[PDB]
Amino acid sequence: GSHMVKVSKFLSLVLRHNPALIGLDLDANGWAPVKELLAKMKAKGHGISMEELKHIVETNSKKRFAFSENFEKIRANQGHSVEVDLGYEKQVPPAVLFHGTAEKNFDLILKDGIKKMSRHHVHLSQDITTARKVGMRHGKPVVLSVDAKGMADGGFDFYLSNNGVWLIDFVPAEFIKV
Ligand SMILES: NC(=O)c1ccc[n+]([C@@H]2O[C@H](COP(=O)([O-])OP(=O)(O)OC[C@H]3O[C@@H](n4cnc5c(N)ncnc54)[C@H](O)[C@@H]3O)[C@@H](O)[C@H]2O)c1
Repeated sequence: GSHMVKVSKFLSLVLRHNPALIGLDLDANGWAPVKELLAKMKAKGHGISMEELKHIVETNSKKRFAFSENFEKIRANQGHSVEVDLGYEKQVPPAVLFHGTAEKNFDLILKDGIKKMSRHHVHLSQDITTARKVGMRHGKPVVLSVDAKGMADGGFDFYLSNNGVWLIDFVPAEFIKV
C-alpha cells in the first residue's frame, strides 16, 4: 500500500474539487484539515500518516500545495490556474470593461493594447472613476474601455483579483474603446 504519487493526485482531486471522497472538510479560506485529510483518505485506501501526507504537500514544489504551522491544515493552491492561485477566481465576468491609462502611454497602449508586460497581466478598471484616477498617475488620463461585444463574442471569460478588479488575459487595443 501507500502510493505516494497517487495520494497527491487523489489529494488535488479531493481537497480541491470534491472533498466528499474521503469526507474532507473545507474551510472558507479554502483549506482542509490535514489531520482529517490523511485520516479520512487513509480509510480511503491510502495508508498514509500525517508526515506521509506532509510528503505529498512537500512535493507542493510545482506551486500547487501548502501547509500550515503544525502541518495540521493544507491548502491546495491551484484551481483556475492563471498563475497559480492568488486572485484569479472565476467570478461574475463583465463583458465591457473600463481601464484607466495615461495619454503618452495612450499612444503606446492604443497602438499595442493592454497586454503581456508581465505574466498574465491585464487588469482593467472596475469603475470609471478609478480608471480616470489611475490615469492621472502619469499625467493626463484616458479611459480605455473594451467593447463587451468584442470580448464576449471572442469567448473571453474574465476573472477578478482580490481588489475586485477586472482581469483579462489580453486586450488588443482594437477591442479597446477609447
Ligand atoms: N490599486 C490597486 O491595488 C489595484 C489592484 C489591481 C488592479 N488595479 C488596476 O490597475 C490599473 C491601475 O494601474 P496599475 O495598478 O496597473 O499600475 P501600474 O503602475 O502597473 O500602471 C501601468 C501603466 O502602464 C499601462 N500599460 C499597460 N499596457 C501597456 C502597453 N501595452 N503599452 C503602454 N502602456 C501600457 C497601464 O495602462 C498603466 O497606465 C487600474 O485598472 C486599476 O483598477 C489596481
